[PDB]
Amino acid sequence: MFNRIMVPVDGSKGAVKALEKGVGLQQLTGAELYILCVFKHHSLLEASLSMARPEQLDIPDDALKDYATEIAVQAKTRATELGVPADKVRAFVKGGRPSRTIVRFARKRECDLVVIGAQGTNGDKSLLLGSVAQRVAGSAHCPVLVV
Amino acid sequence: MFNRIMVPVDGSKGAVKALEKGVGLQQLTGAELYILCVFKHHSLLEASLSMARPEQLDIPDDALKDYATEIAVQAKTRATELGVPADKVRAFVKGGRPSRTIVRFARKRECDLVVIGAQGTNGDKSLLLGSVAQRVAGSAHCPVLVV
Ligand SMILES: Nc1ncnc2c1ncn2[C@@H]1O[C@H](COP(=O)(O)OP(=O)(O)OP(=O)(O)O)[C@@H](O)[C@H]1O
Ligand SMILES: Nc1ncnc2c1ncn2[C@@H]1O[C@H](COP(=O)(O)OP(=O)(O)OP(=O)(O)O)[C@@H](O)[C@H]1O
Ligand SMILES: [Mg+2]
Ligand SMILES: [Mg+2]
Repeated sequence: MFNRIMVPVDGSKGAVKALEKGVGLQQLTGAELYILCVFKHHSLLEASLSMARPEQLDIPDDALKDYATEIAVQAKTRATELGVPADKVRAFVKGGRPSRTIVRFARKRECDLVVIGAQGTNGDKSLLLGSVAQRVAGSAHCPVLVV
Repeated sequence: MFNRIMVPVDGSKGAVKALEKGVGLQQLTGAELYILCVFKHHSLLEASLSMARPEQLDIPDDALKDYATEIAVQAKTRATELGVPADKVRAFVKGGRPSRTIVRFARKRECDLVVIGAQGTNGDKSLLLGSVAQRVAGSAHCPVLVV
């Protein structure tokens, strides 16, 4: 019933648990699995700042992209090791606002399911939905499996 | 991968779409399907009030329960229409706070999936995640498919 399953991943343990359920559903349906990691742009952060960040807090401009890439590749590799055929899994890295970017990606690529962690890099003992999960679950055009 | 799927229903169009996806997954897995409609009982509706509700709005608990029962029974009927074996689908009606009652029921009954509408009786064109959906997705012990 699901032909193209999207798993947004952020390098968190919550996202890995989401990926694992995505893999289970992939095996049940034979769907394509699309993995996406969104990274924040330098501009989007400092655009909404009153004063500039000190140059002591500087990072390479492509360092966030490289990190997102490693995360997406970890996820792809894990998915294939867990039994998803390599030709069914595709990994992507996109710059931008996570919730916005995830929902746009899901619509553009005609994904019929998004599988997302309940919590992410800011996870805790709380049973509150992470901000990205909350926004994606609300705004996605397709069903959203919160894991 | 899902042996016991729960669909909380509230009589909304959003809940109907949730049921339809729950049935789809039931047919794929041969899972048991547990349908639950929660009614807010009289003490709960009157719990945090600065003034009593007027007579015409004071609907007694037996009538609130009867409405929930009708909804749950219709959902079971509709599930069977769409392919689910009668013996695999059970309807439940419970009094209490919906979010908390749904989460507790999933845990007690050992459900491994909850399928819930993104929106409910207050649903509209907007992309706001429903309050019950938000709370269930955050607090459920198992994955929550928000449709
Ligand atoms: N940048 C991102 N790229 C891809 N997926 C993401 C990204 N951020 C979050 N997610 C997805 O959303 C899930 C929930 O993460 P979310 O960011 O909502 O929670 P959190 O970080 O713990 O809380 P908050 O961000 O509100 O402090 C993650 O497990 C992941 O699946
Ligand atoms: N009393 C209930 N019993 C069982 N399931 C419910 C109940 N209320 C809501 N649900 C489930 O939650 C889904 C989302 O409904 P929710 O009440 O969260 O949104 P809403 O009514 O549109 O918005 P809000 O109530 O936040 O203004 C419904 O489609 C249904 O599956
Ligand atoms: Mg986060
Ligand atoms: Mg509601």
